[PDB]
Amino acid sequence: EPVNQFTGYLKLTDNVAIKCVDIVKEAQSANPMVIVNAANIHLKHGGGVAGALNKATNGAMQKESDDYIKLNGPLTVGGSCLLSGHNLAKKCLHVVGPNLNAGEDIQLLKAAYENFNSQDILLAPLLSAGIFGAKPLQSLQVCVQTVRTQVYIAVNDKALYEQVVMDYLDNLK
Repeated sequence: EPVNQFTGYLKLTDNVAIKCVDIVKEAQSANPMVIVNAANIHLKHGGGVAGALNKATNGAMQKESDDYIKLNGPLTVGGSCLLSGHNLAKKCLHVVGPNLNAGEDIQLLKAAYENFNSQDILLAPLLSAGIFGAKPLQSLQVCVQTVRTQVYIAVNDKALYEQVVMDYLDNLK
């Protein structure tokens, strides 16, 4: 019943925190009010983070998303829609980052991350990671520059996490 039980994070900024953990396991531990999905414009929740979140909801996320698409049509790259979080969180903010492997512009990560500013506290993966083709360190940099609300980033990437920690240490004054 208590929500937003975030713990074990490294606060890169007063806004952005990071933890090396699987996002589905982290949603179970933290009970977030909002989880971000790394969606495509058609809300076809397969592969990567979207497939993992949809599977955790036993396909309830996909059923609701299919209803949303039938009534409202697809999203735009850089856009988002707020839907149920099902058993992962109260709400799911489906955000579409650019797919560099589809030739979409990496700069659309600024518009994509700006959607995070519509919720106060969020659990999120890094956008455009996996086969979306953006280097996760670059996605994290856009996140730090753009997000103004409280975002808790879950990464299942030891190489990335350790480099982020080293960058944090180098930036200490």
